[PDB]
Amino acid sequence: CPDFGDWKPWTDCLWYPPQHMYSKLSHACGMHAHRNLTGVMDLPHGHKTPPPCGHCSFKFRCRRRPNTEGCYPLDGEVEVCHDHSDICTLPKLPHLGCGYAFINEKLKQCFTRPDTPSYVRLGYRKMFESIPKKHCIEKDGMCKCCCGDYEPNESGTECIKPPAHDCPAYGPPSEWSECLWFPLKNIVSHVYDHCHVHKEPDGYEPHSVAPANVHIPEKCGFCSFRVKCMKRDKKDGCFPLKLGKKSCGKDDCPTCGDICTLDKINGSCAFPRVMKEKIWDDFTATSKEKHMPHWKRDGYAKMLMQLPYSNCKEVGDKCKCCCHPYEPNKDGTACVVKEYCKRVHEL
Ligand SMILES: *[C@@H]1O[C@H](CO)[C@@H](O)[C@H](O)[C@H]1NC(C)=O
Ligand SMILES: *[C@@H]1O[C@H](CO)[C@@H](O)[C@H](O)[C@H]1NC(C)=O
Ligand SMILES: [Ca+2]
Repeated sequence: CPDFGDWKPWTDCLWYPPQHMYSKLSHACGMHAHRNLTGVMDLPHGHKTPPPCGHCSFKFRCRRRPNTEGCYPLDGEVEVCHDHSDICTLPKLPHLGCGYAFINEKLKQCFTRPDTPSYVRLGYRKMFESIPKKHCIEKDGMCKCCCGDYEPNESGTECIKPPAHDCPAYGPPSEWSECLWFPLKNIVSHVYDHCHVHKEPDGYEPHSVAPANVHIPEKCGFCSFRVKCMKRDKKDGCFPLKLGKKSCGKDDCPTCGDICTLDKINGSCAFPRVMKEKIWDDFTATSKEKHMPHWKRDGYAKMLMQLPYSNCKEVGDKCKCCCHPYEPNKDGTACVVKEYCKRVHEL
């Protein structure tokens, strides 16, 4: 590939809300901010965004080259603004609790489509990973958060810099798995097998919150997905397994890209969301029962974010469903990419 044209000017120290930070990042690369991220990962209704805090604010700069096959067009650099060092105080998120470290998976999954080119996926991954990583603890019904090399002290009153965790090196990534499908226990078993890991006796495992014998149709809705594993040895402060996902479509199995048709439950198509809420409520409660430190909670939660997340339209007597980053089209006949996930040229 050709080398980048290098650097446009550094931004000011950047901050939230997400739409505003995305706008400044996009302008920094010399591009219009065409996505509307409002409502995708905002704070719960009624909560003001606090001022720059936690070593979480940062400057950004960008460089550009032509978008060629195999040559991602953009390249970024991040410099943390450590002047804004007071600990962040944030509300608990519905179902996720102090989930600020892994909510970004919703946006990363925009580039997990079967038709996302590998070089595109890797280019956006580099961007996402450069954002300062959040480390949160819960104190008296609120979240106390610091980013990057800083973590909350035990009392959640200050951001401190622990000794470097010096995590062991990852081994080679696996290949993609085959397309995985429900029931959930089969998905879980396949992850253990594909990633060559164990159910730690103290560990967490999601259990089906589905009724006794609900009908599971053939793979559909871009809901079936492949996984790719990167694994490192255990070490305190270091979660050992990182998972990537890639949805399956019509070139992966013949029904995989067709909309899902399900029966209604209790006269509605809400049951997928209800089940998702239950799984997260149970995980969040388990993370506290088992006294999980933030790095371990976050590691499990990032994997749990990879489960299929459905949106359904009720059409006649049936539910027509697709999984993120897809949603049903207007008449419930096909699956389409959510607008804020579309590639820039598809917008
Ligand atoms: C952006 O999305 C939010 C929520 O979906 C909506 O309330 C808002 O009006 C949208 N803005 C534009 C300019 O489309
Ligand atoms: C259906 O309704 C019953 C009682 O109203 C409730 O217990 C159940 O969780 C609902 N959904 C399913 C899938 O059973
Ligand atoms: Ca393929």
